[PDB]
Amino acid sequence: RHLPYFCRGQVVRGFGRGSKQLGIPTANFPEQVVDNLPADISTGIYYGWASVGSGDVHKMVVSIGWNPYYKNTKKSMETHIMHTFKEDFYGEILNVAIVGYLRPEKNFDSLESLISAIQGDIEEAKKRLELPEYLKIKEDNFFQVSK
Ligand SMILES: Nc1ncnc2c1ncn2[C@@H]1O[C@H](COP(=O)(O)OP(=O)(O)O)[C@@H](O)[C@H]1O
Ligand SMILES: [Mg+2]
Repeated sequence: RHLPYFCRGQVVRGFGRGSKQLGIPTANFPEQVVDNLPADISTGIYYGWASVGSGDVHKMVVSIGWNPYYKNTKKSMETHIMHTFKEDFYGEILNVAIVGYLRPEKNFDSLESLISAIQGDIEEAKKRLELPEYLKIKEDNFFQVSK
């Protein structure tokens, strides 16, 4: 309904143990960004395009979830980019275009099932983003402003 959704924000650290531990780093935005998401934004896994600062546009998956820790029902958002970066990019601006929904949130009974699920989400996202209707979003002026 509110896709494609375009947003930008400073990349900020999270809490607990980072998903770098799984080889699947997930970048966070400040609360301000997540708070401006429409409500028709469901929790779950989405896919789209991302660039960092003035960099090239790459495929990405975004997880939108509920935040346990803030008062009121606040959400969380974290983006894994399907690109190998040589350096972290904290403080840089992440530009995202969320283009499609993959699945609702699910409960997993082990890290093995979780990690397999995440990997499968990434492979599915890669395939779907080849569809001409989504492939074109890579070229949106949204991403050209940041270069
Ligand atoms: N492919 C990538 N996708 C997302 N973040 C990446 C990627 N490569 C490097 N990073 C870096 O990894 C950080 C996220 O790591 P992570 O372990 O999830 O910690 P945290 O969530 O606390 O920031 C990002 O802020 C960014 O600096
Ligand atoms: Mg993370």
